[PDB]
Amino acid sequence: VEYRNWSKPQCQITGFAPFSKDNSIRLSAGGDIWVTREPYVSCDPVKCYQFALGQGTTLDNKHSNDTVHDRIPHRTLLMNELGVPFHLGTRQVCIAWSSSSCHDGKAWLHVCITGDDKNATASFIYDGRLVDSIGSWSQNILRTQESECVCINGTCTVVMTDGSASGRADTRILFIEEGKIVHISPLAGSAQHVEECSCYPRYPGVRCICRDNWKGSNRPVVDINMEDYSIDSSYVCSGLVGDTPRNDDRSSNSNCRDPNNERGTQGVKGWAFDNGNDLWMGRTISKDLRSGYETFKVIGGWSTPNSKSQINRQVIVDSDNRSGYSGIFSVEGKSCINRCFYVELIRGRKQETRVWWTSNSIVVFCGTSGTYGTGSWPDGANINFMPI
Ligand SMILES: *[C@@H]1O[C@H](CO)[C@@H](O[C@@H]2O[C@H](CO)[C@@H](O[C@@H]3O[C@H](CO[C@H]4O[C@H](CO)[C@@H](O)[C@H](O)[C@@H]4O)[C@@H](O)[C@H](O[C@H]4O[C@H](CO)[C@@H](O)[C@H](O)[C@@H]4O)[C@@H]3O)[C@H](O)[C@H]2NC(C)=O)[C@H](O)[C@H]1NC(C)=O
Ligand SMILES: CC(=O)N[C@H]1[C@H]([C@H](O)[C@H](O)CO)O[C@@H](P(=O)(O)O)C[C@@H]1O
Ligand SMILES: *[C@@H]1O[C@H](CO)[C@@H](O)[C@H](O)[C@H]1NC(C)=O
Ligand SMILES: *[C@@H]1O[C@H](CO)[C@@H](O)[C@H](O)[C@H]1NC(C)=O
Ligand SMILES: *[C@@H]1O[C@H](CO)[C@@H](O)[C@H](O)[C@H]1NC(C)=O
Ligand SMILES: [Ca+2]
Repeated sequence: VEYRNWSKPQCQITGFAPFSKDNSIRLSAGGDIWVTREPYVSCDPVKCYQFALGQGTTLDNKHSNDTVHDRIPHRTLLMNELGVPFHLGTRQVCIAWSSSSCHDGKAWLHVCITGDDKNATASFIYDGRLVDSIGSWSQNILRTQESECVCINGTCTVVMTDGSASGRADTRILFIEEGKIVHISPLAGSAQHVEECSCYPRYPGVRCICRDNWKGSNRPVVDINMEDYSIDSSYVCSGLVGDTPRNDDRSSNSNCRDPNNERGTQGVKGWAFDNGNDLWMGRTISKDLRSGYETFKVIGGWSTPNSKSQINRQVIVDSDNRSGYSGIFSVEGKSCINRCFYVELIRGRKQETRVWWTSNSIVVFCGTSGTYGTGSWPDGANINFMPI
């Protein structure tokens, strides 16, 4: 078994085609299904798995009540083959209320974080064994990607951050080999805030589109040099803009260099990826809430500041249904490396007050160079049938 080096062109894509859906919440009304949030997907070189951070309880369980909280000692990282729902036979891989996993070609890496907010700890579990750990460096909630990491030639990269949510913070990029931290680089370039990065290979580098929870509704970009460990950061050029809350396609901007300061506070994990000068991206259909989800191509949205020439749009979830986080994952084809994405469909507490829990389902698409149609694929549950 050789290490993944991901050195193949990026497949030319025309849009994305449906790929998987787990119908988690619908099943929960008549089955024992894990309560989860912040899910994601990653594939080794043979099959794809679906991860999620559970809430140490099933839905039809009094313990689900008040699962709106993001960090309790009972959250663990669940892992199943893509498509099999989180039922009782699912393996809890580690203790973690924030995580990230990737396969380097020979084994899985799982960075798991738990602990007190002011003094959390992250364990780096590789190939089944705990190989290394690190502690909070800014005593204020050590957090990471919430999506897949990436490895080239045996070296994996995971961007992490400790600090303020809506304030300056400390973002570093750990370089890990076989579970062992072999280098740590600090964020450089012009990105103000970096959280929940959605990274992907780009031989010989890795590129990420993250979340700015402080001053920007445009998304930050983090470029990682696997060779010398140098970092660089910017914001995506597109004037279309992918964070939530955001401005309005009409009155929204991005200069490629700084937080646009337009409805900058708060956000949502998301993705985007480059294609020559164009950019592929997705985002909630609403600008205020996490409702609906669409994807499209912004002609010259990677290279030219403020571009808004959109085309090839697809609605994944209609504007009347809930969505949530979302991220990207790469799969190696025979001749090129393709890009896919999943989208979390949060249901429950916060927006929906009939029930007392909070959970999610998922729907996942992959790029295609072929043809495709139209549709919409939401969570699907009826809050009125649900327990609680
Ligand atoms: C964030 O998380 C880290 C890692 O857990 C915490 O650091 C550890 O803190 C504990 C508690 O202080 C350390 O364990 C204790 O070590 C003491 C000795 O260290 C001092 O004294 C020696 C004397 O030779 C010096 O060499 C050394 O430099 C220190 O000055 C022990 O005395 C402690 O035992 C006593 O206290 C405990 C309660 O604290 C009692 O219950 C015991 O009965 C006993 O009386 C204890 O063993 C530990 O070593 C630290 N880690 C490391 C790597 O050093 C942080 O405290 C935490 N931060 C926050 C904000 O929560
Ligand atoms: C480690 C951690 O707490 N992650 C949480 C993250 C942070 O709150 C923001 O990243 C602020 O920095 O966001 C929430 P969200 O529902 O969007 O509010 C879900 C995550 O559990
Ligand atoms: C990438 O890996 C394959 C085998 O895994 C090898 O044939 C190819 O030459 C490698 N390319 C680089 C740039 O390492
Ligand atoms: C859920 O918890 C709250 C307080 O923790 C309580 O008031 C409420 O009645 C609970 N409801 C159910 C249905 O468990
Ligand atoms: C991966 O390995 C090949 C073969 O050893 C090497 O030439 C290539 O540059 C490596 N790539 C990176 C990004 O280290
Ligand atoms: Ca923001």
